[PDB]
Amino acid sequence: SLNTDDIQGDILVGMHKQKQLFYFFAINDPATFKTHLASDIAPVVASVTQLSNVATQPLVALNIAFSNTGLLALGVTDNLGDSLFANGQAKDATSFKESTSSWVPQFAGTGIHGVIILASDTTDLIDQQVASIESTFGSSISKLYSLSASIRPGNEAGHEMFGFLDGIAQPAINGFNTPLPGQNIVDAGVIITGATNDPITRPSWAVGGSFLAFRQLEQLVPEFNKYLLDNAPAGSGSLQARADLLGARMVGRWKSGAPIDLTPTADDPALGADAQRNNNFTYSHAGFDLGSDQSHCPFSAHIRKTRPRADLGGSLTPPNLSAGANSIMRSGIPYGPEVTSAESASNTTTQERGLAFVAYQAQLSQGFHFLQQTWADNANFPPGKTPATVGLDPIIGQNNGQPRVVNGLLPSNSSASLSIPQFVVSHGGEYFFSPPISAIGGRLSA
Amino acid sequence: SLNTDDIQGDILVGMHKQKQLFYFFAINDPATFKTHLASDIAPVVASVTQLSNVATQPLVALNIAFSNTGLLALGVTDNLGDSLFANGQAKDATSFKESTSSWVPQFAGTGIHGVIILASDTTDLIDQQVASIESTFGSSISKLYSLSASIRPGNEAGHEMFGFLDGIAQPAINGFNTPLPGQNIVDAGVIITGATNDPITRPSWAVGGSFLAFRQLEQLVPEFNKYLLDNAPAGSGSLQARADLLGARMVGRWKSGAPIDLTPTADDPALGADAQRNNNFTYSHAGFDLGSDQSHCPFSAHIRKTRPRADLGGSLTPPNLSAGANSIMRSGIPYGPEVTSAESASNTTTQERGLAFVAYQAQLSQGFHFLQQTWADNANFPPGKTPATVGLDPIIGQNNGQPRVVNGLLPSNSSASLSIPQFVVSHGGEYFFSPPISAIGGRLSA
Ligand code: HEM
Ligand code: HEM
Ligand SMILES: *[C@@H]1O[C@H](CO)[C@@H](O[C@@H]2O[C@H](CO)[C@@H](O[C@@H]3O[C@H](CO)[C@@H](O)[C@H](O)[C@@H]3O)[C@H](O)[C@H]2NC(C)=O)[C@H](O)[C@H]1NC(C)=O
Ligand SMILES: *[C@@H]1O[C@H](CO)[C@@H](O[C@@H]2O[C@H](CO)[C@@H](O)[C@H](O)[C@H]2NC(C)=O)[C@H](O)[C@H]1NC(C)=O
Ligand SMILES: *[C@@H]1O[C@H](CO)[C@@H](O)[C@H](O)[C@H]1NC(C)=O
Ligand SMILES: *[C@@H]1O[C@H](CO)[C@@H](O)[C@H](O)[C@H]1NC(C)=O
Ligand SMILES: *[C@@H]1O[C@H](CO)[C@@H](O)[C@H](O)[C@H]1NC(C)=O
Ligand SMILES: *[C@H]1O[C@H](CO)[C@@H](O)[C@H](O)[C@H]1NC(C)=O
Ligand SMILES: [K+]
Ligand SMILES: [K+]
Repeated sequence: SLNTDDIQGDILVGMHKQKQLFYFFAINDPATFKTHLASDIAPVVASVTQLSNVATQPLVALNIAFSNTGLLALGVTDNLGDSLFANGQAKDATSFKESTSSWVPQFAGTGIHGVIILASDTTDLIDQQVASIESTFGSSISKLYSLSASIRPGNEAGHEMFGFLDGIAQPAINGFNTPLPGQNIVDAGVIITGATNDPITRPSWAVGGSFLAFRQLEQLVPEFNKYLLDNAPAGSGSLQARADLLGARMVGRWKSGAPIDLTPTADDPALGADAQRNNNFTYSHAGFDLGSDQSHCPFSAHIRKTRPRADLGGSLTPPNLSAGANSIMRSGIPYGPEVTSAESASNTTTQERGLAFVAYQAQLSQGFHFLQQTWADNANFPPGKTPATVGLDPIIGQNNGQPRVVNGLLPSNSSASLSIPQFVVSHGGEYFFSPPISAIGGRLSA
Repeated sequence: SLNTDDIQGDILVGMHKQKQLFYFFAINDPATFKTHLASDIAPVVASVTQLSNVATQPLVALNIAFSNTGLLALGVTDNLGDSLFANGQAKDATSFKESTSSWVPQFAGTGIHGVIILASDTTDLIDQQVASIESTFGSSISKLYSLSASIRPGNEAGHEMFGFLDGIAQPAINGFNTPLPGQNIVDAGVIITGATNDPITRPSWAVGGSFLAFRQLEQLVPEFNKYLLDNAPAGSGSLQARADLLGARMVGRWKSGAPIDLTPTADDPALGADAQRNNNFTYSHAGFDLGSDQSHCPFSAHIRKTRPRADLGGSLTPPNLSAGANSIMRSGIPYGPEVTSAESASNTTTQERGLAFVAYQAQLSQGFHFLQQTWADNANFPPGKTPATVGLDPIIGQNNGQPRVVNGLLPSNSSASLSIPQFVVSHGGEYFFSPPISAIGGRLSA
């Protein structure tokens, strides 16, 4: 009995649209804002139920979430029970070993009172909806910043900007999702505040909400590509295939989405396209030593860093259920143009492109923030490996701008390290709370 | 005669696409810019020939034009024979009785070196093409400003923001256009620099170009609509019907495109859509006194102010050929979102919409500038009327921000004045030269 009628769509199902806009606003007139929040927004906020039926999917799907300062501006002083949310992402940046100096300037503070997520299959429709929202609210709000995002073109649809199939792996909410082979299975309360086994006491009105960690993460695609080529493990055959292999071993999947744990030496596109198979692994293999074998998947690969499965205990055969509480739901969408001829030929980025990163979780210290700082950025995670130093996550791992020392990537010697420049650059973001839909025309507009 | 392979398509035929972007740039590094102008831009500039064939429409249509300062940045010091162009449009603002205070800051100066016009059926395609251009030119080009424009949706396609069908009336170029009934017929040299009967000496490389007068004109649609309702002449017809009549008498056409001169009391949508009938008039009528009769069409109506036809003498029967030299080719396209419910409910604009106005002419002083100052803004034009005070063009007439005095609009009393707020607000623009295509990889790249 998850009340999915009351849970904003993006949290659990995604927006299921081709285009999205992230519209970051300030509140100038609380009393006026509340009237329109309740009269005009509340009724068109799309729920999990609504979005889960192609029939009830609106022309423009709308979610809305508030920052700590946004809640304060609405006179909402209740403790939501999350100190990271409360203090905002800017004050948290040092945890991830970046400086707000590279952030979108409007992220580098707490001026942003909220974000509106618009999703639609054309940008035209999105723009008409922005117009409609702005004229409705009038002077009661100001736009501080916005970021447009879309599913990438054609064959690359649902792939991110480095070209890897994305959205494969999510936590399955016990009692809501039908678990796929290999998929972790977790209490609703890991993602939904006040949900089953959420140990943190919430204001009653906040029950059915989630915390949104937003991140604007630029990707240097041409530079990535060239680095793969330059450091492709010796072997055969073609240089591109060995570059692809190395790419794969960095992420933990081929670009087709085939997990390398199941197919370590060559891509398998059909496997990648198969929901019944492509997540059905734990990192354990009979009979290799889990603590020492990186021949299937490096200890430092992105996905193994972010969901370590058998690395943290639990069943060696699918499905592993370890570290449930550290699950996140991901609704990230690529942003920016495709790589151009000029950028590709010069192996140099000129146009900002990347990932509009969106993670949902009931406890920020358990989810995005934990994954970034305690796992991905942690040279000694996961524990109990030989060699002991795993190095940083080659995708997202940060060290105050320094190139990242990453181990295990080279199939023929797992002691062989690489020094890897950042290919993902954080321009920061903010922590929001995505209230249940009843709070929008309810408590928050009170 | 007219080498249409060498004439940029928008000048004579328009871009024939749903979306346009006007990309205003500066040149930072002329040597490098030239390189890419020749190798990258010239080859993809869309000619009149290419655009006139349904099956050779480019995926993205590109035209390009330069300001005086842009030409200078390219080491082209030749006299194009146009003093208004040389000065730029900021210095001309006084002529139109408008303050630069309302101008896009980037237009109020001569820092803009040119404009790239992109046209496509989606904005996605334009966005990717912008990225391609910016990556190719690198730091040698800089974006100073841009305006996105679009054909209006559904049944308003081809209508401007006030809701009137547009693009019905253009000069027919002798030898190029087969004239329609009523259409003015002009020498090619009225539009194309150095073409037939262009009296002005041009640099040889400039033969086959045109002057592009760009204007960003905001339209206050809700305000316009309200003004019509509040000022509609008393009558037995419905309120909406009498409002529409007033609107049509302001424009000189009904929204369907029907010219009121031919149908003064009723819309006729069959007429509006028929290119054979919908321009076939002179303003003359047996036996009415051309000098005093405003029952068919007010002397002050927009199209009558901008093509006076028989008001400037010549044939009383179609086609009238007066004032050929004061003709402009029009490539304007609406911009901004559709009117929202909030704005409509309130009768108040909050979202900027209007017309991205593009006029082409071989002499700025005979075309746009002439039409704005000598005709539209002149309370005594057209001449020889009774009463003498025609008033201003209700659509575009300007009086230093003051309400415009407009006479003749009320069928029942041709002496009856209305004091009309601006419905259109100039946010300025610039005068550019669109060169022949040969010049783009020729002289301008040299
Ligand atoms: C631009 C930067 C990023 C890129 C290119 C990237 C790329 C990917 C790719 C290709 C996958 C595998 C596809 C899939 O399983 O659906 C993936 C999975 C994942 N990523 Fe990221 N990612 C990025 C940032 C992040 C961040 C910042 C986090 C959180 C700290 C994160 C957490 C995850 C998680 C949890 C998974 C799924 C792991 C699993 O279920 O096995 N990623 N990422
Ligand atoms: C946003 C402001 C404007 C609006 C809403 C507007 C509206 C219209 C409309 C509805 C028509 C009739 C369509 C047609 O005959 O093709 C028209 C025609 C025309 N307009 Fe405008 N107009 C605007 C600005 C201008 C300006 C600034 C000029 C020049 C100074 C201009 C010159 C013309 C001309 C020459 C015609 C054709 C008249 C004829 O050949 O009989 N317009 N306009
Ligand atoms: C997910 O992956 C697991 C492997 O980790 C798959 O489990 C395995 O499924 C196969 C069926 O193809 C089982 O094979 C069978 O084994 C029995 C004896 O145990 C034998 O008599 C049969 O001839 C057959 O080979 C295998 O036992 C089983 N292993 C485990 C540990 O469960 C599972 O099928 C995968 N799921 C999907 C949807 O692919
Ligand atoms: C354009 O309008 C003119 C009227 O101004 C039409 O000319 C008239 O046509 C009718 C029918 O042939 C004749 O009876 C009149 O004698 C014509 N008048 C003149 C002065 O020629 C002309 O037919 C119209 N053209 C179109 C295509 O409808
Ligand atoms: C980019 O890198 C690849 C491989 O390193 C190479 O083939 C290509 O020539 C490089 N381009 C430039 C401009 O250096
Ligand atoms: C593995 O790489 C390391 C470099 O860190 C090196 O010391 C060692 O010789 C390599 N192992 C083999 C078998 O070559
Ligand atoms: C808008 O104008 C119309 C016509 O004048 C009027 O009936 C209506 O009350 C106005 N709306 C508002 C909100 O003032
Ligand atoms: C209308 O014409 C002018 C408007 O000012 C006025 O002087 C005259 O008296 C009016 N005539 C009628 C019949 O209303
Ligand atoms: K927390
Ligand atoms: K001139």
